[PDB]
Parts: sequence; structure tokens; C-alpha cells
Amino acid sequence: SHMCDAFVGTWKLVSSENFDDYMKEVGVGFATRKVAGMAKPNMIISVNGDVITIKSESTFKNTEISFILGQEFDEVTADDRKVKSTITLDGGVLVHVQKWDGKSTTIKRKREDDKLVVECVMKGVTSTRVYERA
Ligand SMILES: O[S+](O)c1ccc(Oc2ccc(Cl)cc2)cc1
Repeated sequence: SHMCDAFVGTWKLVSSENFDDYMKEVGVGFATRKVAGMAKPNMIISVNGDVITIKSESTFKNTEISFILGQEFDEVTADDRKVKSTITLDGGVLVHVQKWDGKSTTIKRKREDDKLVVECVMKGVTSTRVYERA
């Protein structure tokens, strides 16, 4: 058993709050916000050795990142930002920091009851997204 066992599996989006405002703060344009905001992604998390893979799949976009905790990687986000990312575990929470153009956003993923709860923060704006097992 290991690090991220409680995260592994297939998850489906069940609620979102303030996601449009989070995307606005990040710089996402109108049409992308509208289509991205409609999406009901599945999130698929797997672990093989030290390598964690997170896939997001929806009618809007399919994305995939693979990484080792604490080891920076380059990421193209769903809204086409080219960012440098680092993901760590901090007290059982996966903490994902993305840096680009002198800006920074943090996405936190944690297990709470039978849910996977995602908090996205850009400056003073937070969005919360709740996933359940598929
Ligand atoms: O659902 S959560 O894992 C999750 C994944 C990524 C994310 O950041 C986005 C997503 C879409 C756009 Cl268009 C811009 C930024 C926010 C939440």
C-alpha cells in the first residue's frame, strides 16, 4: 500500500462552485469558459511505482499528466497555457502549483468521506469541485 492509494480510481464530477470566476482570474477567454464550464469530466488517477498519472476526460478536452512528487514538469493546460508544474503531498493533500508568465495558481485534491474534493485558487478567488466514484 502507498502514498496515494485513496486517490486511485475513476471519479466523476458532481458539483462545482465559482468555477467561472476562477477561470476569469486565470485569464481564460469567454468561449473557452462557457464550453469548459459545461463539461462534466471524469478524472482517472493511477500510480505505477513513483509515477502518478492524472487524466481528465470530457467532451471539452482530454488531458493527461504524469509526474513524480516534488519533481517539476512542463504542462499544457486545458485552456492552452504552457505552465511549469510541481505536485507534492502535504499532509495527505495533493498540492499542484502551476507557474506561467509571472503568475501562479494552486489546485489541491483531497479525499473527504467518499468524495474527492478539488480546490482551485487564483489570487483571492477559490473554486471548489466535488467528484464521486464512477
Ligand atoms: O476538476 S479539477 O481537477 C480541475 C482541473 C483543472 C483545472 O483548471 C482548469 C480547467 C479548465 C480550464 Cl479551461 C482552465 C483551468 C481546474 C480544476
